[PDB]
Amino acid sequence: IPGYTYGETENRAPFNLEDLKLLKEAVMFTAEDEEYIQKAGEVLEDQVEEILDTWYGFVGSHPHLLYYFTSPDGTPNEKYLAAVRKRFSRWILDTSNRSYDQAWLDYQYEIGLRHHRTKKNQTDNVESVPNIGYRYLVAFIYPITATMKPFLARKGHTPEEVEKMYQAWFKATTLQVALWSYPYVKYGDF
Amino acid sequence: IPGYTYGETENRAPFNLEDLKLLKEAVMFTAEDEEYIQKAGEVLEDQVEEILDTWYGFVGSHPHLLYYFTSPDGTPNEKYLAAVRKRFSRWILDTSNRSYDQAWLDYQYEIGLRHHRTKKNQTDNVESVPNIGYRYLVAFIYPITATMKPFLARKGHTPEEVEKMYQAWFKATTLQVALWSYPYVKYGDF
Ligand code: HEM
Ligand code: HEM
Repeated sequence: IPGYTYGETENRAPFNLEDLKLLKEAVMFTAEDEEYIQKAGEVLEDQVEEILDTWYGFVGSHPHLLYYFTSPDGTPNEKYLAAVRKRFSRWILDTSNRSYDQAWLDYQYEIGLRHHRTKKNQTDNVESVPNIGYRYLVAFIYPITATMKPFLARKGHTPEEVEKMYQAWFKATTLQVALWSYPYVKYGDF
Repeated sequence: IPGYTYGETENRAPFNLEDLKLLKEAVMFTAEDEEYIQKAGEVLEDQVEEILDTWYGFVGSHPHLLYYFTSPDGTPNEKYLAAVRKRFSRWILDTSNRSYDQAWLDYQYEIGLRHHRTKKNQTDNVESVPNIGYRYLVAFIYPITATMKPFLARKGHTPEEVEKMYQAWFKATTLQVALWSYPYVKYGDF
């Protein structure tokens, strides 16, 4: 997967495992959730293409959102959309498969950086808007959580198991957006 | 309600109603949600005491969270908790009742400031930690949202009306934390 550099960041994350433990508690994430994010693992894998179509359908239809993928001239960069889609697709599986350990926090930082002016547009070596405003990263907690629900019910699990899979997805998305705020936030306010 | 200055803040918010419309769209919030956030009004109004206890039981049970309410000597400040609880309770009703107009946005900015080192600890004239790290404001989207669900189900309402109030609450919680990021974020990255 071009530009996907998990495990090989070259910068350690400015947040450690203790931060992650405390942030896990704040988000009500337990060993129960560890189990259930993995059940979402297997439920979502067959559907990843239809999931991405849904999200891209949402981004594409709102010009003020599609904007973050556009060449300086206002037109959407197809190459850029295509290349990010693959890493987004990977990220669904990563969220469900990976140990939330130091390597994982290393990539969280990496992902925060790439949304932010620090590294945005560098990975795919494109010319686009310098920065995605943090307001929209937070906003996206909703559609990224809520739209995953139907896809979790699909493969016919027990409604409780659906509900617990959704609940873990909600916690993990929230947890990650929270960490991705690091490059955006004033030093010492994070 | 001491410290409650909704509608009377000076320093008018740095985001206007065009920003609020674009952020509403990012969180999938429509006139349908205004209706159902208003229906959360009456369901929740009775139970406000109970809800406050739930959120206080969560914060109070995690030292790294209760800490933001603590005197230099590391014990919780009873005056600080009591005054914030009164405003917090009122906020539930506000989220439900207030038109999301410019006076609403002005207070949103005030709320962001009171969590940030800019205006934290000044409202109730207390001595407490200088700043609530932003990471916890995002994380709290989860507990504020999910713990509200059981309360919406209590007034015996239809499961789909329950689902619609909950979705509205979730959208409205994310949207607000998103606006509160403003004082935390580096200039021009919001
Ligand atoms: C819940 C919130 C969000 C999630 C879960 C999410 C997820 C992701 C992931 C996994 C990546 C790939 C990281 C990698 O390179 O491995 C990515 C990149 C990207 N996303 Fe987001 N994202 C969110 C918010 C947003 C928002 C609000 C926008 C703007 C509409 C956006 C647009 C982009 C863009 C333009 C990139 C490529 C940035 C670059 O040049 O490196 N994302 N996102
Ligand atoms: C979804 C996230 C959150 C929501 C919805 C929320 C809600 C509120 C509200 C409505 C107020 C009263 C503001 C006013 O009217 O003056 C307040 C104040 C306060 N909250 Fe939060 N809050 C959140 C995150 C947090 C977190 C993570 C903490 C730390 C554990 C925290 C602790 C406090 C403190 C210490 C104050 C008083 C600050 C001051 O003015 O000195 N809150 N919150």
